[PDB]
Amino acid sequence: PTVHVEVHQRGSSTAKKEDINLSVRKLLNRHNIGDYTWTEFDEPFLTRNVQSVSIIDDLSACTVALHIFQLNEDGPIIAANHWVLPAAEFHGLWDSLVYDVEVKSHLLDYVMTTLLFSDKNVNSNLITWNRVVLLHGPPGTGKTSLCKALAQKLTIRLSSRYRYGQLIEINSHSKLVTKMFQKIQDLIDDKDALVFVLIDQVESLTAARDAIRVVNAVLTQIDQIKRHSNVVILTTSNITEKIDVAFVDRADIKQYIGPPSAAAIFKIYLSCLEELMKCQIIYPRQQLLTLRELEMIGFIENNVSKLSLLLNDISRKSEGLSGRVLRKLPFLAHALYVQAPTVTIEGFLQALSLAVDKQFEERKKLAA
Ligand SMILES: Nc1ncnc2c1ncn2[C@@H]1O[C@H](COP(=O)(O)OP(=O)(O)OP(=O)(O)O)[C@@H](O)[C@H]1O
Repeated sequence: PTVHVEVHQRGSSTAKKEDINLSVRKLLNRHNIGDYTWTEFDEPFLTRNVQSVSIIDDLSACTVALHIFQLNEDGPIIAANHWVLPAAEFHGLWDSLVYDVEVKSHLLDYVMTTLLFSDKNVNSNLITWNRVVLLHGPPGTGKTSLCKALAQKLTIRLSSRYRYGQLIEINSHSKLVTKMFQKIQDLIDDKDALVFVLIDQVESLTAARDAIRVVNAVLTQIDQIKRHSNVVILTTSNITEKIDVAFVDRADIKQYIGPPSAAAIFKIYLSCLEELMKCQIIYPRQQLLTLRELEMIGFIENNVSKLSLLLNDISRKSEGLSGRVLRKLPFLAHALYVQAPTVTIEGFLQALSLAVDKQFEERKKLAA
C-alpha cells in the first residue's frame, strides 16, 4: 500500500537527489509511525538541504514513494503568464483548496491515468482518453487555482518521468496568436518537460462573438499542440450548466466544482485562524476543535468547545459564499472590526461574524 512523501529541497541546495532520497528514508526509519510534516531535523545534511518532509495520504512497512522537488523561485510571452514548475507561486496552493467530495484526489487520478495511457500509447479508439481537462462551476470556486495546483502536483509526482513542468496561462481577454503558440511549441520540444496550457474562462470566447478569426486560430493552435505526448490542456468555465463550443466535446475529463459546504467552510476558516495565530495577529493562541472532536463531545458547550462551537455556527451562516469571499472575509474582519495589531480569538470570531453579516447585507442590496 503505497505512501507518498513530498520532500521540499531548499533552492540553495546543491545535493544530488539520490543523497536526499537516502537521508529522508533513514529519517522515516527512525520515526517509523497520520499525515505529518517535518520542518526541523536533528541531522545537519537534512537541515542544510530540506525545508520540509511531508507525508501525504500509524504504519511502518509500506511501499514508500518519495518525490523530491525544488521550487523554481523566479516567476514570469504575452498575452500569457508563464511559470516553470514546480513554481514558488503555487507552493501550498493545493492544500489551500478545501473541497467536500475529495475532488482533488479524483482529478489527480484521472490525469495520472491519462498520462500513463498517453505514455504507453493506448489506442484511444479502444479506451477513451485525451489531454483536455475542463473544470466548470460558478465563479469563485477555485477552478483556476485548482488548475495551477493540479499542474504543480502532477509535476512533483511525476519527477521520474519528467524533469520539470511548464504552465502557460492564456488570458481569454485579448498573427500575434501565432507568435504566442510558437513560444509554447518551443517549450514542448523539450520532452523532459510536461507542458500545461491553461485557457481561463473558455466561455468568454463564444460570448465575445474579426473576433471570429481570432477564436478559430486559437482552436487550430490547440489542436496542433494536443498532438504531443508531454502536453496537458487545462480549461475552466464559469457557466457550468451551459454546453459550450468546442471545449465541451473536447474534454474527456469534465469536473464540476461548486461552492463550499458548511463543513468545508469550517475547515477553511480554521486554516485562516491558524495562520493568524501563527503570525500572532490573533493572540494569545487557543486550541480550536474540529467537527469530529465537537461530534465526540456531542457539541456540549464548555471552555474547550465554546469558541469552536461559535465558529461552527459562523460556518453555517456563511453557506452560500464562494471560497474567494471566504478567504477574503478574515481580512475584511480585521480591517473593519479590529483595526489593531492584535486581538484575542474571541474578538476575531466576533469580527468575522459581523463581516459575514455584512456580506449578506451587500448581497441583499444587489437583489433590489
Ligand atoms: N474550496 C476552496 N477552498 C479554499 N479557498 C478557495 C476555494 N475556492 C476558492 N478559494 C479561494 O479563492 C481564490 C480564487 O479562486 P479562483 O479565482 O481560482 O476561482 P474561480 O473563480 O473558480 O477561477 P476563475 O474565475 O479564474 O476560472 C483561490 O485561490 C482560493 O484562495
